[PDB]
Formats: sequence, C-alpha cells, structure tokens
Amino acid sequence: PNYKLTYFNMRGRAEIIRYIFAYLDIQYEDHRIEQADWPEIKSTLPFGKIPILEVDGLTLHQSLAIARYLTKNTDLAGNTEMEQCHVDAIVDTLDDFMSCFPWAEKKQDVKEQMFNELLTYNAPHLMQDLDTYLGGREWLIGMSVTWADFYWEICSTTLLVFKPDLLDNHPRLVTLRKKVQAIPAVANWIKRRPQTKL
Amino acid sequence: PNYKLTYFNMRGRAEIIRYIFAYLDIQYEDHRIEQADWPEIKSTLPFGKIPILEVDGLTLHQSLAIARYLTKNTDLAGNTEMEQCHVDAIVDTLDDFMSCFPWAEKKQDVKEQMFNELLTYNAPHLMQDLDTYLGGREWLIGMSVTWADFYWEICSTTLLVFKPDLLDNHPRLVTLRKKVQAIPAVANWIKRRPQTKL
Ligand SMILES: c1ccc(C(OC2CCN(CCCc3nnn[nH]3)CC2)c2ccccc2)cc1
Ligand SMILES: c1ccc(C(OC2CCN(CCCc3nnn[nH]3)CC2)c2ccccc2)cc1
Ligand SMILES: N[C@@H](CCC(=O)N[C@@H](CS)C(=O)NCC(=O)O)C(=O)O
Ligand SMILES: N[C@@H](CCC(=O)N[C@@H](CS)C(=O)NCC(=O)O)C(=O)O
Ligand SMILES: [Mg+2]
Repeated sequence: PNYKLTYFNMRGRAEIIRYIFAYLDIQYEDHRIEQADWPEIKSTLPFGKIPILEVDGLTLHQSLAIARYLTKNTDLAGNTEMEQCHVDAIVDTLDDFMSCFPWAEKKQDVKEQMFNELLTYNAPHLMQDLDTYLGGREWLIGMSVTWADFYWEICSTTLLVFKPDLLDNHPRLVTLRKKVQAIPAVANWIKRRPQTKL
Repeated sequence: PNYKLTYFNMRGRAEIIRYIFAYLDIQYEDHRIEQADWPEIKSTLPFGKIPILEVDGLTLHQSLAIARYLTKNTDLAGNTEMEQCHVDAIVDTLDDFMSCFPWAEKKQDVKEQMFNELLTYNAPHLMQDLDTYLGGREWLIGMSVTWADFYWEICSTTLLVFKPDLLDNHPRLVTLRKKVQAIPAVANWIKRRPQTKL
C-alpha cells in the first residue's frame, strides 16, 4: 500500500519506523514537517501527536503501535508468542526510560536538573540491567535480530549524544549496536538519512 | 499453562492483566505482595519492576506487553490487523498520560500540586480527544469490546479518585465505563476483588 510517515526533521520517535521500512525494503514518503507548520497539522490529528503513519489515507498513530503493526508476520517480530512478549517488554522498558525526560517541563530550572539526574543516575542502572539481560547472547530476543534490537540501537544512539561514556563499561551492548548498524539495509539508511542532532 | 501474577496489593498496573484473566475465564495465582516483601523479590528480577507474570516457569514483565500476550488469538485483541494497531495505540496514549504523574515526588504538598495541575490543565485535552475518537460508537475500536476498553475503564477509575469531575463534560465516556463494568465476567471480578485505594 501507499505509506506516508509524518514527523519532525529528527530521528526521534519516527526512527524505529524508518528502520523497519528500510529493513523490509518498503517504499514510503518520509514527510518531515517544519515547526511553523505543526500547529495546523496537529489540529487535524485525532490525538494531536506525531509520528503518524498514513496507510492508503487511513491514519495510524503511536510510534511503537505502528512499529509492531509493520513487523507482524515478518522475521523482526519474535519467533513465538512468548518471544514476541519479550520483544514488546524490552521495547517498553526502553521507551519508559526515554519518555521520562521532561522535554515539556515549564521550568527550565527543574528541566535541566532532571535531565542530568536521569543521565547520571538512572541511565547507568538501565545499562547494567540491559547488559545482564543480554548476557552472552547475540541478540536481545531469540537467535535472530528483532525490532527490539533496532530500538536499542536507536535509543542508545541518542543517549550517547548526551552522555558519550554511557557504554564504556558495557562492550557487549556496544557490540550489539554495531551488529544492528552493520545490517545492509540499516547501514544504507544510516548513511543516507538526514543528519540531525536528535 | 500455570500462571502466577506478582504485584502489590492494589489495582494499579496489574489490573489490566487481572481483567483479561477474568474475561477469558482463566485461572491464575493472584500473588499480592506487601511492601516489606518487595525488596527481596526486586533483586531477583532482570529489570526490578512489577507486575511480572510467570508462565510455566518463565518470567514475563511489562504490564501492557503481558496484556497483549494474553489477548493474542482471542476476541479482545482487535478484529483486523489495523484495528489491533488502534488498540495498541489507544492503550499507549492512555499509558503515556498515566506515566506522567510524579509518584516519586518527596514533598507530599508539591506532589498533590503536580497531580492537580496534570488533572486540570492536561487531562481535559485527552478526555476531549478520546470522546471525539469514540464518537457515537459502542466501543473504542471495532464493534466488540477490546482490552483497550478495559484499559480505559481501569485508568479512568483511578483518575476519578483524584478528579471526581473528570468526565462531567463527557457522558459518552461514562457510558463506555458502564458498559465495561456490566460485562458479567468483569462485573464479577470488580465485586470480588480486594478493595484498595489504587
Ligand atoms: C525514542 C523515543 C524518544 C526519544 C526522545 O526524542 C524525541 C522526543 C523529544 N524531542 C525533543 C526535541 C525538543 C526540542 N525542542 N526544541 N528543540 N528541540 C526529539 C525527539 C528523547 C528522549 C530522551 C533523551 C533524548 C531524546 C528518542 C528515541
Ligand atoms: C494504569 C497505569 C498506571 C497507574 C498508576 O498507579 C500506579 C503508580 C504508582 N503506585 C504508587 C503507590 C505507592 C504507595 N504505596 N502505598 N501507598 N502508596 C500506585 C499504582 C497511576 C498513574 C497516574 C494517576 C493515578 C495512578 C494505574 C493504572
Ligand atoms: N508515545 C508517543 C509519543 C507522541 C509524542 O509525544 N509526540 C510528540 C513529538 S516526539 C508530539 O507530537 N508533540 C507535539 C505536541 O505535543 O504538541 C509515540 O511514541 O508516538
Ligand atoms: N511501564 C511498566 C512500569 C513498571 C513499574 O514502574 N512498576 C512499578 C510499580 S507500579 C515498580 O516496580 N516500582 C517499584 C520499584 O521500582 O522498586 C509496566 O507497565 O509494567
Ligand atoms: Mg509506553
């Protein structure tokens, strides 16, 4: 079908969807809006948030709901219902953390303090839990790559911008990142995608 | 299989799982732990959070990941691939808001202030979007109840404790709550479950 992804000109929450389209070799319109155009767009969306994915004109929302929709019946989903649950759980654990950052905090005072606290205190704890969860395994779930591995690489890439030494004590997590980045379709997207901070 | 759900003695994040077990008429061990017994259990979990659901000796985590797992191949999941996406999206939209509340706040005074601001300044926009989304339909997604309807009833039940007039401008959302509460299996669970504040 005809796919149209709408988001800001950032990797952000739309990147997981972009990785899936690239991996599955699916053509889509990568619509990146300008902040000045958001207000009008927002008023037309059922829940006023992006990303959204239009499939033949029908609008879908929530980045992870869309990602799950696109990976169902593909080799990125998980090989059993239980493994699919593990994929979803890891994705939500990562998303829970990313969602904790108060980008909308009214007071720039508290906002700055919270970011530093999450990066210096919480981040290291999560990295340790993920490292232990992965153990000596090749991928986070099963014996093959899943979109949970994609989300790990995506989330860690942005966190590394704020805290470069995040994975100094976890080489196995770095290796996993490199494995995802080395996947042909993914590597090709990473090299051609717009270069943005977030 | 044999199911063992572990959570605190409260509805909270485990309630969606409990509703699903009730609706599907599935037996399970509803393990409710006292605060004092949490520390020693927490240290044994990969990510140190509850609820967790043990299925034939294997542990699953993340409430919504578990809920999705339990509804797969059942009438609660959504009738089409697209509708299953909408179910996931509505659930995440609700969970996104619930996750905004600062339960970790130290000052009880400040904590209540933040809760009241979220319920007064932010909740109204979400309630309006949900009402508009529902329109004059019987259920949020499709023509039959889904676990998204369950989650709406569960989330709104607790929010109403803090903001009694939350739905005074949205009778259609109240009607939906009543419909969920009237389903025999669900009604039975609501009447027999332990009475807790949250
Ligand atoms: C997966 C999930 C979430 C993220 C986060 O980045 C998103 C949401 C925040 N967004 C903020 C830019 C705000 C802004 N205002 N003016 N200029 N820039 C960018 C995209 C996220 C969460 C935690 C730490 C960093 C980034 C990324 C991936
Ligand atoms: C679905 C999603 C999230 C919730 C929230 O309730 C949880 C979060 C924190 N938990 C803290 C209680 C600690 C405590 N111990 N003894 N007394 N108090 C209770 C359950 C939630 C989020 C937003 C508003 C209200 C409730 C419920 C359902
Ligand atoms: N959990 C949702 C988050 C949706 C969200 O908050 N999107 C932000 C951009 S990253 C947005 O639309 N904010 C603009 C606004 O709230 O006005 C997802 O993963 O899609
Ligand atoms: N998004 C996760 C949240 C998990 C979570 O934060 N659980 C809380 C209880 S509601 C917990 O384990 N907190 C106790 C602690 O962190 O020690 C879910 O839905 O399962
Ligand atoms: Mg979430």
